[PDB]
Amino acid sequence: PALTKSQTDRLEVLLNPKDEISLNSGKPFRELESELLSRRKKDLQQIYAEERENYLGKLEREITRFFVDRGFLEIKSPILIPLEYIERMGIDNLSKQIFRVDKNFCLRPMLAPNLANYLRKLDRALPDPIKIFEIGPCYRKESDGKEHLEEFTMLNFCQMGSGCTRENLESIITDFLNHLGIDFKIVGDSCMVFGDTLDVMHGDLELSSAVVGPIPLDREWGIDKPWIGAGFGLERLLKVKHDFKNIKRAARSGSYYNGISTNL
Amino acid sequence: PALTKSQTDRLEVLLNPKDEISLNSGKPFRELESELLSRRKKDLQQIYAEERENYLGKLEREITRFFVDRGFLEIKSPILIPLEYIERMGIDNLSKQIFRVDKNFCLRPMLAPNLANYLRKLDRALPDPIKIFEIGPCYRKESDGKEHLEEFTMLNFCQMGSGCTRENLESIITDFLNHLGIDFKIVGDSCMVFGDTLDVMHGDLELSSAVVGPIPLDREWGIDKPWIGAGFGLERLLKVKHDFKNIKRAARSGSYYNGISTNL
Ligand SMILES: Nc1ncnc2c1ncn2[C@@H]1O[C@H](COP(=O)(O)OP(=O)(O)OP(=O)(O)O)[C@@H](O)[C@H]1O
Ligand SMILES: Nc1ncnc2c1ncn2[C@@H]1O[C@H](COP(=O)(O)OP(=O)(O)OP(=O)(O)O)[C@@H](O)[C@H]1O
Ligand SMILES: N[C@@H](CCCCNC(=O)OC[C@@H]1[C@@H]2CCC#CCC[C@@H]21)C(=O)O
Ligand SMILES: N[C@@H](CCCCNC(=O)OC[C@@H]1[C@@H]2CCC#CCC[C@@H]21)C(=O)O
Ligand SMILES: [K+]
Ligand SMILES: [K+]
Ligand SMILES: [K+]
Ligand SMILES: [K+]
Ligand SMILES: [K+]
Ligand SMILES: [K+]
Ligand SMILES: [Mg+2]
Ligand SMILES: [Mg+2]
Ligand SMILES: [Mg+2]
Ligand SMILES: [Mg+2]
Ligand SMILES: [Mg+2]
Ligand SMILES: [Mg+2]
Repeated sequence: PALTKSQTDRLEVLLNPKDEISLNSGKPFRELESELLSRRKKDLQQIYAEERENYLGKLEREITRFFVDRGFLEIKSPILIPLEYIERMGIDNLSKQIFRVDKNFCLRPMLAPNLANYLRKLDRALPDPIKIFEIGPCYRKESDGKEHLEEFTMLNFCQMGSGCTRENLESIITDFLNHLGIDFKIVGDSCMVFGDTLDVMHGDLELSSAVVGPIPLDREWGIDKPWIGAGFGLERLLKVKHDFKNIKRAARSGSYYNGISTNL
Repeated sequence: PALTKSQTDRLEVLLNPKDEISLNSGKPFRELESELLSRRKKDLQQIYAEERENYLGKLEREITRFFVDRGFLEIKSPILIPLEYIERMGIDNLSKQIFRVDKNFCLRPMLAPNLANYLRKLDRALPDPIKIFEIGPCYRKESDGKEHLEEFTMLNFCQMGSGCTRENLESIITDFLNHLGIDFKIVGDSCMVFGDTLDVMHGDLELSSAVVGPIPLDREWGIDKPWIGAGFGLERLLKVKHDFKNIKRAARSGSYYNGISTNL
């Protein structure tokens, strides 16, 4: 007969983009579920036998090699940060998205404040230009949606000193996304923290916001040179690469492994 | 003359294990500081020119390759977890160490609960034995000490099914630490969560606690087979490898890069 909402939801959990299965063909739920369970067990068995790498971990390692090889220093900075960094970033109290931790701390919603501190400090020791990047967890309270996670993974690369032009920023973005095989376009947008941005779009999906400094916020962080930077969501990159319907397939999760349901 | 406490503290920040500099030789602070600042700038310039990899990131990648190559599946699970996982792990309220997040959540203090869930789920799809591991951030409130961080990085590997003997557990630990070049011994200890442990010691420094199941806690997590597992702190491994005096040299930080002060 007809599938209930609970039944369709279960089949959607077990369905993957490579499948060609109609959920509403009239085939009974029991047979659709059994077929998809067999395909997903086979998929996980193949990963276990032949690959064994996590998609988020593997992508982080691929991105790390790209930027290290192009002269950027790899940064690993705190995830648990002072709440004061939030007001100083100019987040007047979307401040409602912040996860607070025991009074004076929060989970970082972006990598920029820690990277600003590193640019300032490293400019006292390293030759021009200063090039650094970080990949790691960031946290925002979000409405339920197909493109948002409350725990996600950011890449932010940035440069300070010479070479900090719009054309060089766009060239790095182009080489990076060409390396990953992802088509894109650049559109102007704006945001409360940085002002005008160059948004990197794949269709209607925002992969990145990028910024050409200086901006007035620089003084609050001791930044006094030209700079460029861009932030990318790794789970959004994986969603494009693997054609996932929902970004949850790509997230840190106990519910999916490399986009395969773990409820088998 | 004589160095103040503030002056000695500044020189200790700038000193590295490879140096052979006496702080109390009678040389004036100004010359000791200038010498150490020049050495550390040179050190950071060399990293920027020739390596560019972060010690924590590089060690995570080295460990990941070791375990993937030995048949363990790489896991990346949530860092922000339900507070309920804490009581169910048998942490009666050292429960005082937990960082709480907005009422019903906390920062994970260990990887075991998420890995227990993965062992249970994967046993329905994968062949015996189930071998998995994770590396990532964990969080504990700690007293100030030379061997503790409030934000640290755990490795936990584990196995469920056949082969889950004390001798196989000790053999994996031995191959792993032999790969890293770190000498150790095994001593019995106990802990509130798991009961008897095999503690992996380098001198008086605990590198790991390891456990041979089953244990009574298994029922609360749906675990019903023999299992073995071990948890290691990556910053403690780096402290041994690089002979750091304080584990802070090894931590996620804005204050040190690969053990070199960023306050230059
Ligand atoms: N909640 C989230 N989940 C997953 N990825 C995210 C999330 N928030 C931001 N990102 C990713 O981080 C990048 C940089 O963050 P930025 O602050 O520019 O996001 P944003 O402008 O708020 O994005 P959106 O408008 O889609 O909410 C984004 O372009 C996106 O790729
Ligand atoms: N606060 C911390 N900072 C750095 N590493 C830690 C910390 N807590 C635990 N570890 C590392 O994680 C491993 C497994 O955690 P476990 O719960 O066994 O620690 P523990 O027994 O509390 O250690 P300790 O007795 O030194 O506090 C430890 O053997 C150690 O290598
Ligand atoms: N997450 C962002 C992605 C954009 C990247 C911009 N930031 C950097 O690249 O790093 C340091 C520069 C400069 C220092 C003076 C200040 C300040 C804040 C940091 C900024 C978003 O569009 O939301
Ligand atoms: N951090 C630890 C390191 C010891 C590792 C043991 N844990 C695992 O290896 O993983 C899953 C097994 C089994 C499931 C039934 C239960 C439960 C909790 C998880 C446990 C410490 O000694 O503090
Ligand atoms: K499909
Ligand atoms: K998550
Ligand atoms: K996952
Ligand atoms: K020394
Ligand atoms: K830290
Ligand atoms: K560091
Ligand atoms: Mg947003
Ligand atoms: Mg946007
Ligand atoms: Mg944006
Ligand atoms: Mg302890
Ligand atoms: Mg102990
Ligand atoms: Mg222990």
